[PDB]
Amino acid sequence: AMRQCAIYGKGGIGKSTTTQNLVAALAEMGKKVMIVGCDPKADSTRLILHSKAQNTIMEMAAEAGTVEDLELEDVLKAGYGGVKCVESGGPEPGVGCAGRGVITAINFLEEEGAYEDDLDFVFYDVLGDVVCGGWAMPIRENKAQEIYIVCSGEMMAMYAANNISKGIVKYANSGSVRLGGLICNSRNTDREDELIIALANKLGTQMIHFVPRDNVVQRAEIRRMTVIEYDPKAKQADEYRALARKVVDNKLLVIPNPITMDELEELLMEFGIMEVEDESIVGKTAEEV
Amino acid sequence: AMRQCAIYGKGGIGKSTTTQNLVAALAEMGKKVMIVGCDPKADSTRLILHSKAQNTIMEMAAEAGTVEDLELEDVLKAGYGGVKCVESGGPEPGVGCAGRGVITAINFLEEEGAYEDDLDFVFYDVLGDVVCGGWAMPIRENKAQEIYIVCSGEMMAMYAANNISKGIVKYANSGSVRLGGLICNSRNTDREDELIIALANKLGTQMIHFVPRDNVVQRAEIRRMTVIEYDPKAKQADEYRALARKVVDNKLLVIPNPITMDELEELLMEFGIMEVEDESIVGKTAEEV
Ligand SMILES: Nc1ncnc2c1ncn2[C@@H]1O[C@H](COP(=O)(O)OP(=O)(O)O)[C@@H](O)[C@H]1O
Ligand SMILES: Nc1ncnc2c1ncn2[C@@H]1O[C@H](COP(=O)(O)OP(=O)(O)O)[C@@H](O)[C@H]1O
Ligand code: SF4
Ligand SMILES: [Mg+2]
Ligand SMILES: [Mg+2]
Repeated sequence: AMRQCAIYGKGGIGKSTTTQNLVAALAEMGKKVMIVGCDPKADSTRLILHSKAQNTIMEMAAEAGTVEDLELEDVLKAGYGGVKCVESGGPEPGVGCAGRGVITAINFLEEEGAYEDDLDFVFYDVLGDVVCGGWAMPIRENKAQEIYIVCSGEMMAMYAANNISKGIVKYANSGSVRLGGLICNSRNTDREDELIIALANKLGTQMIHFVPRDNVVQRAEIRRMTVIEYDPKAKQADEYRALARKVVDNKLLVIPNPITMDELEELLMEFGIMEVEDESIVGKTAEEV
Repeated sequence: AMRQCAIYGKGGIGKSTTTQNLVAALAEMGKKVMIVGCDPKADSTRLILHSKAQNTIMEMAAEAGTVEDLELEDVLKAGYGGVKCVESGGPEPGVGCAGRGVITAINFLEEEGAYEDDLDFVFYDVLGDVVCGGWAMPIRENKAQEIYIVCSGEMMAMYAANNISKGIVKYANSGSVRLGGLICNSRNTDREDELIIALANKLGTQMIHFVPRDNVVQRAEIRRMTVIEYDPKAKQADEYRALARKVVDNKLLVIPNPITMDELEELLMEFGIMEVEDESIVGKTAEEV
């Protein structure tokens, strides 16, 4: 039953709100789930807990002396729908790797009955604009079974997406690290979905869902909760549920193959995002061109 | 004469365009400068060179076998105004630290007559949203004399700015790492400058300059050059020159002192960016509230 799924993507796109709401929808349809948080903040777990900031492990690393002294309650709590939030908080900002802190955090959960439960899914909210060895270390482990990239039809959300997929390449042979799909969290740029679908199959995956930009998200988040439990009757709530439907029923999980930057550049030149740069004007001043 | 200055900031704000244009203005007023690039791309050096992508060191690390075999020409070139561009390119995406690659790149320049020249300034274009030990490693060295944070009146450009400053704290005692100023690269949100000035003195520095969002930047960058050499007669060109004026004449260089997230949250609640969240509605459903 238990599948270990990572929610990768550039910082800012929609990871935390998407994942918390997906899981809420998933939990509404009877699935037992755990949410793991890796952002250098407590925001990734928040909406389920209704807490301003959940207590991170890195934060309780010094506030216990030794990490070994902590329990399951003080580090992880289940809020709405019995879905278990836990935050890492890597790093202590300026010295050390973010991801090496993340890794020792799951290793805590690895030597306790956290994973070993009647659980179906575990979700790893984590960034990857730049996917360095540090931020690519649950893929070193086999914590990264199913990888889903939240992105949008914009240069760097997408550049990031291709680079998260460059990291599946490296560890693809040595373990079950797969790319499940692509989530397009809407910017509202016209034929955005289309662009993420072009890029989806350019990479070999599909764009499993297109999440809209509904303002109800904002109304639910000032009550520090998910849209799922704020108004289940909301249109976006069923959009979020729809995602969870495709997640559980997902059978397409491929090892991707990245594209060159020229291939990403021409893709955005096709869809009209990037400019039709004249090579005749490059390197020249305004009084001539 | 030689001051070693870093241009820190969140990914996307304006680092590459700001720095290349600052240096171009600086070089127009007779200063000999070197531009160092650390973004996982060649974009940070581009506009001076007019090249689509400059040849990075990490890229020529395998395309030479041993890093020791490379020269000053194949790794660094001077484009317009004799200002010397060099790109690192860290990392090989998925394994290893970005910043540890950056460090060994400057160490190349450290054992060649790159620094030791008739140079006045060196500029380190580098990110810091999350400032980890890896991305905080020219501050471990004394490559980070003068740190200038490009940001805007928005949650994470600013969150980042405070966190770059949290990293000056750590290495402040053990070397000359200072915070020179704050550059506000305009979003156009109304009283944005004001917000970066509030945050500037909340941190102890000043907001040395307010860079506008002029579309001429776009017209100069399709000719893959700086606005300085595209149209010197442009209004934004003098804005960029103005920055360089304050840079050289800068005397204010402090060790900052970060603020709590509540202090950043209330600052944005004062300036109207963040919401006036009702505590009476938190944790409750729509049919009641
Ligand atoms: N589908 C959406 N519709 C509307 N707003 C959204 C949506 N997804 C995310 N957001 C907005 O983006 C903000 C930040 O999202 P988050 O997921 O926390 O970012 P990040 O990628 O860092 O984890 C949300 O709190 C909200 O302001
Ligand atoms: N002063 C400016 N006026 C207008 N656009 C700007 C300005 N500075 C930066 N930009 C825009 O921001 C884009 C990205 O800037 P860049 O400096 O490359 O970002 P980053 O902080 O990652 O290094 C620029 O190519 C341009 O689209
Ligand atoms: S760049 Fe990556 S590997 Fe290097 S310190 Fe940062 S999180 Fe760790
Ligand atoms: Mg987040
Ligand atoms: Mg850049």
